[PDB]
Amino acid sequence: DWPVYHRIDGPIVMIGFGSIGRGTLPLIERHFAFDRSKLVVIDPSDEARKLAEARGVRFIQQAVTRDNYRELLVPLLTAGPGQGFCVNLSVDTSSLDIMELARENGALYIDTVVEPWLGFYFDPDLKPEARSNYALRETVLAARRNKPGGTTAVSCCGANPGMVSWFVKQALVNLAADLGVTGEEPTTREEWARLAMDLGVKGIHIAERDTQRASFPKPFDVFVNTWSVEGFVSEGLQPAELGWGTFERWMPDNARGHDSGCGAGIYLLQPGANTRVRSWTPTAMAQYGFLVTHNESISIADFLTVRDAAGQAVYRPTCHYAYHPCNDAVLSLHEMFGSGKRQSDWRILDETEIVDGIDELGVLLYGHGKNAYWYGSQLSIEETRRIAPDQNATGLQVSSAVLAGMVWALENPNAGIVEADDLDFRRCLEVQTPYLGPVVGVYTDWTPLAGRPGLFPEDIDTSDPWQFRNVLVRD
Amino acid sequence: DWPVYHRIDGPIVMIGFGSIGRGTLPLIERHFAFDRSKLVVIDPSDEARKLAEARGVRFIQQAVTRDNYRELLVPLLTAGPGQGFCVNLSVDTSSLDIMELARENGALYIDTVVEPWLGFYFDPDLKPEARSNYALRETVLAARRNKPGGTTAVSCCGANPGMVSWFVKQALVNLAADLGVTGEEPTTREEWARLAMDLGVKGIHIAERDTQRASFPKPFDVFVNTWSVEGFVSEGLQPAELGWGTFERWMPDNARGHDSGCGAGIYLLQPGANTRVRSWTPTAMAQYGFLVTHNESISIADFLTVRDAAGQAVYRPTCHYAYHPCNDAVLSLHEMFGSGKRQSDWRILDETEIVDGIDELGVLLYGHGKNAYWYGSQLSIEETRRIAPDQNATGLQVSSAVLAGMVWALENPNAGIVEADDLDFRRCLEVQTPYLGPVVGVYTDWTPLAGRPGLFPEDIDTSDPWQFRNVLVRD
Ligand SMILES: NC(=O)c1ccc[n+]([C@@H]2O[C@H](COP(=O)([O-])OP(=O)(O)OC[C@H]3O[C@@H](n4cnc5c(N)ncnc54)[C@H](O)[C@@H]3O)[C@@H](O)[C@H]2O)c1
Ligand SMILES: NC(=O)c1ccc[n+]([C@@H]2O[C@H](COP(=O)([O-])OP(=O)(O)OC[C@H]3O[C@@H](n4cnc5c(N)ncnc54)[C@H](O)[C@@H]3O)[C@@H](O)[C@H]2O)c1
Repeated sequence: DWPVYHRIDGPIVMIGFGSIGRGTLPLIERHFAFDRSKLVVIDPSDEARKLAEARGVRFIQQAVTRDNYRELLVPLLTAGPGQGFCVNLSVDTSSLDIMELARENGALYIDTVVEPWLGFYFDPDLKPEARSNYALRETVLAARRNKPGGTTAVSCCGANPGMVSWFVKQALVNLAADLGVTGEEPTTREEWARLAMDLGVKGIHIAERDTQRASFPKPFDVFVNTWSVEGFVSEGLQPAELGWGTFERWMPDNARGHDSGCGAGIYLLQPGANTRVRSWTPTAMAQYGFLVTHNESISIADFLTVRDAAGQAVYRPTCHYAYHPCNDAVLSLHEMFGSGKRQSDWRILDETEIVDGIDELGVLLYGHGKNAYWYGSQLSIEETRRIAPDQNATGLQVSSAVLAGMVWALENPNAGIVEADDLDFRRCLEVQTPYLGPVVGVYTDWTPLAGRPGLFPEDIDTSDPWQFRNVLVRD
Repeated sequence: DWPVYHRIDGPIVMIGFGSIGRGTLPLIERHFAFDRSKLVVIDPSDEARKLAEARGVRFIQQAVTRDNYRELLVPLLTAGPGQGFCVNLSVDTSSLDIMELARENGALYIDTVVEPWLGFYFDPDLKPEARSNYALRETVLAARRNKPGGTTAVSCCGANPGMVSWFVKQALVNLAADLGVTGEEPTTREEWARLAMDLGVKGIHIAERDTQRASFPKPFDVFVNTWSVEGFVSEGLQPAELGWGTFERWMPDNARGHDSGCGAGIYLLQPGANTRVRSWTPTAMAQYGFLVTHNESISIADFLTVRDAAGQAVYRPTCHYAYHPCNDAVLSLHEMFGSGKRQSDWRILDETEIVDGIDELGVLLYGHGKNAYWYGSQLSIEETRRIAPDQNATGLQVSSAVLAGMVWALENPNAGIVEADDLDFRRCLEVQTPYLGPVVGVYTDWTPLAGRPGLFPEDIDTSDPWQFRNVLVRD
């Protein structure tokens, strides 16, 4: 039967019971020992309340806000007898503030995004840089510098960000092995960064193709997705953003850097969900992805940075999302951007509504001697239904990653604020893999210059096919 | 009963029997008196042959080519006893050469596109300008100058190009009434151009939204459309192209004009089916259209050009397509452009396969005192099935326009080479209207600057919402 990894000796407070909370709850119940009355879900939605009631779990129907979060969460997380676990799977709440509160009170913490308090993403007085995931991530890095060590809090540990950081490490090990390079696997950040440098990894796409399809066609004026519509649209309207590689020799006129922080990022002055990049996955082959900002675009590039003695970056990979969401989401973006406003309504596809498909999610490492290598999960909806309830394939990759991070945090409970890049990738993948379906590594000879130039002039760099100049879709 | 407009006494030579030929044949049989044995259908495909054989119509299984067209077509066109009618609904054939051959032999002629001989659309030695619909149309204008008058040949008389020219005239009449502009209805090209100028029509979109949906979801690696896949992809890979208004104050860096010809056009050095424009239809409301090149973008702008005594253009409207095809076609374009190559397979949706939807096809006249006015057809698939066989709503708008043009040609058989803009629009609409479903005029206060500027800096012209600078979507 299913492994029970650890006892949780305190309250389990799940903030948010949307598509990810609904998929994560059964995994927590399955894989951890605790008295049932220890678990409580907090979500303002009536829909969520009804589902929670049907699942027999405690539910508090309340929005967590800047004004109530201390009064609500401190008693809940400290109810005892020992250390609780805040499992934050919400929108509209501050990851930073909730994380800090959990830490101050000795509770473990995990989330899947650096979310801000409601109001931030559309605040007209914020400059684009301030709305970037680079800037949100810097608040977490600052919190870590301010209070090193202490109770473990895991930032951005879903499928992506999250699992994909573990895939990058496995992909690097595999690339080395496939070249006949043997020996000790890297242990330290610096060693991982040098492995990427030494292997000639110029950049990495988080290369995803969701092929899940519903039993009904996309309704007019309804945004359809396989996970948070609100969350997808919010990140989609943030600036396009990427970890920026040392090999790059061109950026768009509307690209901008940052004065401060880890140094690994640029952003573009346009919304990422209306920015296209040329990319590739094994099932899609060549496809457009949307250049939607993601925490790991920065965190992976930062993690794999090699600096010289003076502290100057001398190697860093480009890293960004290249997302092809489900067909109905593609249509939803075309509708939304074409209308200039959010649809009147939205819906998230339930497993009962999905007729077939997979969430093909992996990392595409390029520029090395074998050109490009994609490593990741090809989890299908049919396998999903066999192995975990109340979610689709998109959901299960995320919920199983939260499970893995929770196991890691319980096993390493004094590690301080950590990113997915800081965790033991082998342990995390050991926990997660039973929920990932086929996990495969595939080489390809495809590059962004395949078939180009066509019959129109274009600005391309034929000396270096994977340059962002060639990847970015431009007029 | 259905009106039988005229007897056709000579051969009826239908070149091509794909979606439009299949929809047009039954209308020809319905609306003209003739011995069925005088029909002949020419198409290279087995699929077409079996359909023709099922209708008990003479069929010749040949591709018409530059090498064979004279020897193949002349005996068919001249078989007698009376004047024949060449109904050209093909791909890969020269409209110009076939039209000239028909005229040389006294046969009436109609088509729905200025098609070139196979090889043109992908010829790598052609400069972009030479690949343009403007250039193709100029070959037709030159033929007309070289041989004025004579046997009628109707160029580009489908739904669009074709019908939409008649809609422009009706829309101008309606606007004049609604704006209280006095004067008699124009009866010459010069008078129509002056009316458009006097009404302050800055430009016109051919504003189309196809909402037809099939009973099966879009297959991976299959291009799906409601009419010619080959034809749509060919025009989609031609340069984006538009009739260019005198009111425009800006064009993109990759726009180009023409050194010769009617003077009415520009094109962009990028493919039209991967070029988006902000537009509007009554059912879509605000939407993206694709800026796919079309004959009428040039012909309507040219028709409505006012020149001074010296012959310099002092007024001309912008005119271009703003096409939102069916959702499966939108996905097909994303797939094709994302892959960098045509899909392995394609299919045209049959009425038996379509579950619901309309082809909302009209003209959006903007810049006048009531902002914007859309006039056109909202034909549904359900109405289509009630009134005509063997076609979907897209096909019926086209086949019924061909019918109208054929009636007009029989009633005006010595009018020379004519475009849809040259035909008597009321007679054509009188014939066509029974097949158009609801035909309506709708005003809107929408403009391309609605909601702008938003979250990011944009390169807009706030002085005039309808400038192309505001309409064109930048990547
Ligand atoms: N890293 C990844 O791989 C990954 C993947 C998917 C989702 N996510 C993130 O996880 C979060 C949840 O995604 P989802 O698909 O479950 O979203 P969802 O939209 O399905 O659910 C969000 C839930 O948050 C609740 N909520 C709203 N305001 C709240 C508040 N003030 N307090 C508490 N709850 C509140 C809503 O009622 C809703 O049930 C989102 O932030 C999303 O961006 C991360
Ligand atoms: N103006 C408009 O509104 C409008 C609308 C739709 C289509 N069209 C045009 O009408 C034409 C027909 O469209 P469709 O949807 O019927 O296309 P289709 O692709 O369904 O059919 C094209 C037919 O042409 C035949 N063909 C190919 N090569 C040939 C040759 N050398 N000689 C004779 N026949 C040949 C094919 O075998 C096929 O049956 C296309 O050129 C298209 O661009 C115009």
